[PDB]
Amino acid sequence: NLDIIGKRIEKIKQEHETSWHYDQDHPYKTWAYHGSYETSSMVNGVVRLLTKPWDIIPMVTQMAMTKEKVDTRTQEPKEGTKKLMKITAEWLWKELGKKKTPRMCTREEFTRKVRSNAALGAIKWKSAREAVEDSGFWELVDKERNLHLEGKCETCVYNMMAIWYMWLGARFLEFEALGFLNEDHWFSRENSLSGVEGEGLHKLGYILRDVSKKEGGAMYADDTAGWDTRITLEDLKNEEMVTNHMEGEHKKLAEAIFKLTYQNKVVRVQRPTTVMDIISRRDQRGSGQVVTYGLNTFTNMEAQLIRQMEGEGVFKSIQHLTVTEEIAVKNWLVRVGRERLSRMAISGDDCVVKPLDDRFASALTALNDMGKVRKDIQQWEPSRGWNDWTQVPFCSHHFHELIMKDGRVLVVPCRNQDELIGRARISQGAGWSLRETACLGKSYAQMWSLMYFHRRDLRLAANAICSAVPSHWVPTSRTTATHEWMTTEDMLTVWNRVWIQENPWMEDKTPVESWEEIPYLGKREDQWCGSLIGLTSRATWAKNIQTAINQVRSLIGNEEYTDYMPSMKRFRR
Ligand SMILES: Cc1nn(C)c(C)c1NS(=O)(=O)c1cccc(F)c1
Ligand SMILES: [Cl-]
Ligand SMILES: [Zn+2]
Ligand SMILES: [Zn+2]
Repeated sequence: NLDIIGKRIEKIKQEHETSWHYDQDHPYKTWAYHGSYETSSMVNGVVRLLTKPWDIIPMVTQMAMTKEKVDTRTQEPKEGTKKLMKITAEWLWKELGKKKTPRMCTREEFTRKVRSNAALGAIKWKSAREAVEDSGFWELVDKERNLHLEGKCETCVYNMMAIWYMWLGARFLEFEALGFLNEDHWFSRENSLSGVEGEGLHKLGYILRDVSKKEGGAMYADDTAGWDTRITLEDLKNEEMVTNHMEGEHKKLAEAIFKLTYQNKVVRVQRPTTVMDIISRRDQRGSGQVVTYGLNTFTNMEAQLIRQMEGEGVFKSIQHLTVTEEIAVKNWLVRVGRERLSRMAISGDDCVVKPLDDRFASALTALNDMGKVRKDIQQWEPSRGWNDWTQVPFCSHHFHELIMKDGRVLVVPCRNQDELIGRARISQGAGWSLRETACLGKSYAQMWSLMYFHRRDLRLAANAICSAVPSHWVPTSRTTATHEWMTTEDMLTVWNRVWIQENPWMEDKTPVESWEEIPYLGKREDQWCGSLIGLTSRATWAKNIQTAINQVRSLIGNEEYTDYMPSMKRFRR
């Protein structure tokens, strides 16, 4: 306890020795308190000017305007549960490890990742680049590094905002020890069977249709209420077992990340009463986002195999596993474990499961005792399943089967169109030039052309934005699945590569010659999913689109533009 976290606290105490007090009106119950000390979404004008009909749709316009789950506790699982998790976790790290080798990630790999801008959850230096291009940073890194090899920590402290930011250094040390899980694709579908890491939104619907082809019961897609808060100290121990597969320095650096920063956290939170609270806890998820995704995927795979074992009668009670049950659990994993992984699609806390039969629906004792309580259903009410893979929610989408005029089959991603338009009208951060705002609009437009071409309004609005932004300007994002739309290559060429040439579910490789060969949803179904077709507002927008394109061209100025509208039958004379 205080031996592991004391140093980090001690060091914070001294930097604010002027202001340190044990505040007695501290609002924490489950978070151990230690002391205190004194300390918006912007609109994208390019996308909004080209989506006028949505200016009067509150579900779009309200998206641009504007704890009691973190400060909760999770009971210790029973002995039977703890044994089921330990056996399953041991088995799963071995399967994931059969064709992969754990290894340290490099300064070079980190330096490259920071010099191409990604989600790093980081807070003497300004930007990430400067610190990476400074030897002093690496000496600070080196000091903590040697502290970790010595089994101690001084500067690895979380800052809450839920996202848990760290100083780049602590983030580097995290990356060095555990970055291999993402960098070497441990959660790819090929390696994990249930995972979808690196798949891409143009593959997820085909993956759910392949799960639907298995014999068995309904498709279950239960969401957990606040997954990150429900990660138990036991879950963190089972995750730590990945270190059993490591050696040398790597093994020691990884054991220190798990022991010192995951299983024993130190956090700073702003309270308006404005003070800084220094709190600690031993449970809950609070890594960096990328490691969080891989370990969430691992623990979710483990939890869903145990729920499958429960439905199949492999064990009778979570109170205690008998000696023979243990062997039966091990024998089930060796005999059918890989087949049962193949019946799932798991993306962090998000799952779809097609079990052997519907006994799964009421197999709730292990799931509830592991702390993975289902959202929006009563604790002991059986899960409701989906009879049709096209209705299943996954990764905030559903999926349509769409038949091309030439007979070939596309499985396409979809979500309510108000959500798509409302997100594309939002930027994050300050100091955006008009060029940078235009290039972010172009990134949304090209994503729409590639993923949501089947939605009449989005194909039209994507064509308009690409016509309104200079043809050679490069799409950008400030935080960056696989992003095939992030390119200045011709979008028809990219569509053909993604949906025909490289699509393993498409046997006929005949290229598509124009956008008019690429189908839409049915008119009614397109309207079900939030299309504004059949509204006078939408008809006037579509008719007068060249006027809207010309307004934006006039703002940006005298640049080289292409007209993409004649790619659509209605503007093609
Ligand atoms: C020109 C038009 N104006 N109106 C009022 C309607 C029904 C149409 N036809 S439509 O093909 O655009 C269409 C739109 C929405 C749903 C649907 F099933 C069909
Ligand atoms: Cl259904
Ligand atoms: Zn540390
Ligand atoms: Zn849809």
